[PDB]
This record gives sequence, C-alpha cells and structure tokens, in this order.
Amino acid sequence: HHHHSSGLVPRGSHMAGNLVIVCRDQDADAFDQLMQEYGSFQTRLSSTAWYLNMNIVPETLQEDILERVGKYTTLYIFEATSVTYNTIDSNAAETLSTLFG
Amino acid sequence: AGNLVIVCRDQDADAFDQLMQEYGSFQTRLSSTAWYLNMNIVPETLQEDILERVGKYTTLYIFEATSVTYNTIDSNAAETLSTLFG
Ligand code: NA
Repeated sequence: HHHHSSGLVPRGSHMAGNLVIVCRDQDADAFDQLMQEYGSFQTRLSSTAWYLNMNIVPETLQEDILERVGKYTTLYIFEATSVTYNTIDSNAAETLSTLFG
Repeated sequence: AGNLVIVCRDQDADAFDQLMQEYGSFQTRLSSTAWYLNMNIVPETLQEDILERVGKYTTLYIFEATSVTYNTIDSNAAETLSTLFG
C-alpha cells in the first residue's frame, strides 16, 4: 500500500486545528526556520508547504508569521478537513499517519 | 465547488504544473509545488488521475480546505482565491 487518507479528526493527541501553510519559493528557508519552532506538530511537505496540527486561528498565525518574516511576505494559510496522499518513503509514511492521525 | 490544495515534491514541480493546466482558470499556482483548485472532484479520483499520469511512485498531498487567509504579491492567486473560494 502507498495511498492513504485521513479526516484529520480531533480525537486524542490530534489537535483540532489542521493547517496548510504555503509560501513562495523565495522565502522557503525562512519559513522553514519558523516552522521548526512548532516541533513534532508540523511536517514539511515540500520546500514551500507545511502541514501544522495546532489550535490556532489562521488569521492569528498569519499575523505571527508576518511579524517575523515581514509584512510584505506572501503566504497562504488553509484550514484543512481531510488529506489524501501517496508516498513510497516507508519512513515518511509512518511520520505521516501519526501526524495526520 | 470543493476547495482543494495540491502539493508535490520539488522534483515533480514541472510535471504537476503541466497536469494542473487542464483545470484552466479554476486552479492557481501558489508556489513551484503547491496549487489551489476549485473543482467538484473526489480527492481519491484526483489522486488516481495524477498517479496514472505522473507515475505510481509519485509523492502527493491533496487537502480539502474549508478556509483560507492569505497575503500575496501574485495577482492571479489573489483573484482566484477571492473569487472562487467562498
Ligand atoms: Na485521466
């Protein structure tokens, strides 16, 4: 099996808030530095996209990011209700089930 | 429609962008590896379609989104999100 899906359900250790944060390529490593502050509650999906499981209002997170990276920074923050995904990295698969629930 | 965010790894960015063109003005590219799509499509169907076309071993994430907040220099993204999301 390499296809998976989660309804990102707030049950037990899985927090209520499910966020996908996207920046432009130019700002990739700056956003990564910031995202690492959320510890095991985030994962980097690509150079410019992260998933974060945190109970934070998206507008509040946006203000927090803009205060740190600059008010003219591009960012998109989505609240997600599901995820459907594929990988062949057996180790990333395990991180992901637990992170997604 | 449904509101989807599609993410791929950096190594597949060109292939994904070519695929995403089929969705016309209903998609916008957010970064080299992320798109927004406003489309009535079942995420597993979209996944099967991408894997049949880009390769079965391809990493991909498709999220269903319920809200977006953004600040952007990309006029096409701003317009697409503000008009289509809801
Ligand atoms: Na097809």
